[PDB]
Amino acid sequence: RVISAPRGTEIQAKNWLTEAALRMICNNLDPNVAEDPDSLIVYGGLGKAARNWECFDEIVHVLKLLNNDQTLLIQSGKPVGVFTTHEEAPRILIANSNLVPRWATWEHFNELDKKGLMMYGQMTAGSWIYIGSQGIVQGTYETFVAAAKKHYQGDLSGRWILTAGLGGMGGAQPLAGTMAGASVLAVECDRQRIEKRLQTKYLDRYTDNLSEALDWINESCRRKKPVSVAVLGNAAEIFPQLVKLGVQPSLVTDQTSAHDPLNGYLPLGWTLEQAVEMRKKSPEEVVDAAKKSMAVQVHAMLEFHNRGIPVFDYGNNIRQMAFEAGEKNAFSFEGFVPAYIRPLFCEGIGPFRWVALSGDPEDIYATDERVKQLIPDAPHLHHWLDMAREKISFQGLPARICWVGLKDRARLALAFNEMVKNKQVKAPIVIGRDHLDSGSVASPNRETEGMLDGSDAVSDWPLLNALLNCASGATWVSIHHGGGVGMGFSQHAGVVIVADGTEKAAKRLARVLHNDPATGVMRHADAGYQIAKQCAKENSLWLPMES
Ligand SMILES: NC(=O)c1ccc[n+]([C@@H]2O[C@H](COP(=O)([O-])OP(=O)(O)OC[C@H]3O[C@@H](n4cnc5c(N)ncnc54)[C@H](O)[C@@H]3O)[C@@H](O)[C@H]2O)c1
Repeated sequence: RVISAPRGTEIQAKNWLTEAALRMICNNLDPNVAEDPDSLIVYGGLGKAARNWECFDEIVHVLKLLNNDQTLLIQSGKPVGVFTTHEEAPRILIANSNLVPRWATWEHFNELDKKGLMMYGQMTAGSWIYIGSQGIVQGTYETFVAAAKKHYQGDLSGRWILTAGLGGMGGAQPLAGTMAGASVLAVECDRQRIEKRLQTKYLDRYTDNLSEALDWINESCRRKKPVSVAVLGNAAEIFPQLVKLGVQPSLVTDQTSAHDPLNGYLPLGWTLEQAVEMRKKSPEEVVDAAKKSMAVQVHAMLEFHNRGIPVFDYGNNIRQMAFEAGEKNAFSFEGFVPAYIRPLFCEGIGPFRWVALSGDPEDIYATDERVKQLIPDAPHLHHWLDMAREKISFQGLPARICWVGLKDRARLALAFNEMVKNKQVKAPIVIGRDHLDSGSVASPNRETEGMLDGSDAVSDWPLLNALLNCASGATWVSIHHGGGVGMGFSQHAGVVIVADGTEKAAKRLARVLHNDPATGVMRHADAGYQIAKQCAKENSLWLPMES
């Protein structure tokens, strides 16, 4: 079967709110969107839109029948019950992959999955708001722009980024970096992955000659004309060579699969084929050689850091692996979350995502221009919107992501609702986000690692986020376990609300798009961040325990 979101202005559901849910679950399985839709897999290996095909078919059946005062419960991708609520409550409540903590393991998940009892929601797979690769590209752009703002007055022209890994997430770095105004040198050991990124226009050039790569980079930095270059090789060899050469990248990071020393990171001096064979004969030797290689790479990263260059981790655990392998100074440079993302979270600045249910790209282009009107002094935002139009291809329903703070989300949502009402877009707009927002994630090895107060693992917050978005009038609300970092390691919440042009939706939008980022300002003010405390006061939040 081939699934895609219905289009245009005719609806099959009883109203546009449940029509939106119908379109969004189908869009998650669009062959231009999903990684393996035949198995209902949206992204992330096992992130599914529904538990199985019987469940998918029944979800579609229920969504077309739900009245505006009925609410469907989704339990790990299964439509288990419909109950009467009211028009100002969500039409769907979703809880995916949640396991009592001592059972929150892949071993138990798999046992339950084999019995037909489980589904992995990842983040946006089980909660029907996945929009393809734009999420990763935009998020990587956001990080590079945050680094540019912090270190270079927002200007990367004539500068270049050194990184490694062109995989499922790392492959976004060339495009994100050049969109951000920098040239990019990315080390990658798999030639087939390089060739794929070349074919799909995610990468400009590659070579196995490091000197040639540098001459290309320097020529582009001279011309102030960003280029992306992949060097075929091993980051544990190339990074120390670049240190020895005295070259001057303006940002250094890494997205090798360092989190997986057995199956991910290629040891120094090994071929891909040798790694394949050694994993079958001697897994412990593979792990040891990989971690020792990571220590060599991190030692080089530290030398750039010692020379005053901004160096940051990109959430792949490479510092801890290198530390364990003997690089005792591994943590002298920061992770990208505490350095760049958490300060944005402290102002409720986070992923703001919207989807044109009409299917018409002109709907998104109209909303792009409107965002630029509403936030006129934001060059990195305007540049992103302009560059996304020509560089980012829509997948399934046209959609857009940008990062928007507590001060502005509701303004944008209400403007979108007005555009639906006055026909400046052809059909209603779905507004949501991934689950990685200021108030909606507890993930002590990633987004809440190293909180000032040590509250990394407190998961009250995403549960309150979901309950409050339910209370506030979101169209569907989701509570998920284990997205990104796997079973046992995160708890997070999603929210989607439909702007259908009505005054009733306007009231809901004004609450949800304020309250949802405000919970993140609250959460970070609670942890002690003055940036968040200041933001709370600027937005007149009622935080009873805050002075
Ligand atoms: N939000 C975040 O925290 C965030 C964002 C992006 C990436 N990451 C992390 O970055 C890592 C990469 O993610 P991915 O999805 O791209 O993984 P992936 O497994 O798809 O890609 C890793 C890439 O590294 C390459 N590689 C392995 N060893 C290498 C070496 N020695 N030298 C050069 N290249 C090498 C592999 O060939 C592969 O293409 C993961 O740990 C991921 O969690 C995190």
